[PDB]
Amino acid sequence: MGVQVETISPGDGRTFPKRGQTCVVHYTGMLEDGKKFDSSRDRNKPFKFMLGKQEVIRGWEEGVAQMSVGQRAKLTISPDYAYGATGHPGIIPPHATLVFDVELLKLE
Repeated sequence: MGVQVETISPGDGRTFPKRGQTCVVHYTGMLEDGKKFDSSRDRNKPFKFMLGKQEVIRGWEEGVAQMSVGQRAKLTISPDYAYGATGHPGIIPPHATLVFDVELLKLE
């Protein structure tokens, strides 16, 4: 599968990230069992990435583009849209489905 987006709290419902814009987010990343492997909130610093530059996994590129500014959403990302068969040594195991709690704070 690809990326599923399930809303957590609504944004403005009007402003959606376009290619080339910088997305400012807080996020928590968990394995399918629920184990957290990464979180911007634990560092108390929002994460910024430029949409369309493949600075993040494909599930983020396509999933965050579906979110409106101010929305919080749950992205469930299959391995093909994620770290794939290889994964990430000691962080994300092979063929892992990932769950991301993502809040789109603003666009720059």
